[PDB]
Amino acid sequence: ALAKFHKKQSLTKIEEQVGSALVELQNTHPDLKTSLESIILTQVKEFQINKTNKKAKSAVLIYVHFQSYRVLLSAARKLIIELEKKLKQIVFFTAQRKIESKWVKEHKSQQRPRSRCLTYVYDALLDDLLLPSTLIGKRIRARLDGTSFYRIQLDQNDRDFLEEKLDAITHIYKTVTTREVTFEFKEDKTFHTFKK
RNA sequence: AUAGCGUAUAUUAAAGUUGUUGCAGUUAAAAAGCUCGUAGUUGAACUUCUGUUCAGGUUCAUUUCGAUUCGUCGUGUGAAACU
Ligand SMILES: [Mg+2]
Ligand SMILES: [Mg+2]
Repeated sequence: ALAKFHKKQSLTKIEEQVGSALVELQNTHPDLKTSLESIILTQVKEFQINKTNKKAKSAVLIYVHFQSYRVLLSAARKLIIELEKKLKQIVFFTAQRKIESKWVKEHKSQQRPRSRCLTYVYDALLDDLLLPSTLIGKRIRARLDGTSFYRIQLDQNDRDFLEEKLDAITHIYKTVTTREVTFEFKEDKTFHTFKK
C-alpha cells in the first residue's frame, strides 16, 4: 500500500495501517471503487487527545493529495464512516497545502497566489476538520488581555456526527494552527416567504 | 510713563477680521439656474494572523529586601512595551 502514498519510500506504523485500510476498502466496497482509485495520500499524522474526561482518545489526520480532493469531498461521509470502523480511532481528512512566505519572494515573475497563504490555508484546514458538515457562521472574539478567540456556529442536524469530534478538532487546530476554537450548534435559519 | 515722553506714517500682535492648524456662506457678505465632463484633488475589503521558549536591557509597581544619605545604587519578585 505504498501505492496510496506519493513518496512510497517510507511509511510509519500509522501510515502502514491507513494504507492497508484503503486497500481493504478498495477491495470490499464497489461503492468506493472509483473514489479510492483516485485518492493518493501525502502524509498521515497521529494525535493524542487527553481531556478532563480521563479519556485518552487517539485521532488520525490523513492528508489527501490535492488532485484527489474533489473526489474525497464527494466520498467524505461513506469514507470517514468506514475508516472509523477499520481502526478504533476517529479520522479526519485535509488537502496537502503549501504556504508561500510573505517577504521571501523566490522568483521575480511569480506572484504568490492567495490560495496559499498562512491564513487562507489554516482556515481551509478548519473547513476540512468539519468535513462532512459546514460552518453556518464564524466569529472572532477579542478578550481583554489581547488573546484572540474563535467560535463557530454549526448546523443542528449534524450534531450526531460532530459531537465527540469537537475536542479532537480543537486539539488538532490548537496544534497546527495555533488557534483557540469554540463551537455552537444553532438551527440553520432559512428566511422563507412560505404561502400557507 | 520717566532722562526721556508726545505726534505722523509702513509694518507685528491684537485677527478664529485670510482660517493648514482655524473662520464664515437659510435670514447678517456670501452654494453658480441646471446636468455631462478632461486636467486637479479623492479613493472599499483580503496575504506570516499566531503560540511557545531563551536572553538582553528599559520602563512600571511595590505588604521584596537591602546599601548607604539627604538620595542614588544594588536586589528581588512579578507586571508590561519592547529589542
Ligand atoms: Mg436682505
Ligand atoms: Mg485602501
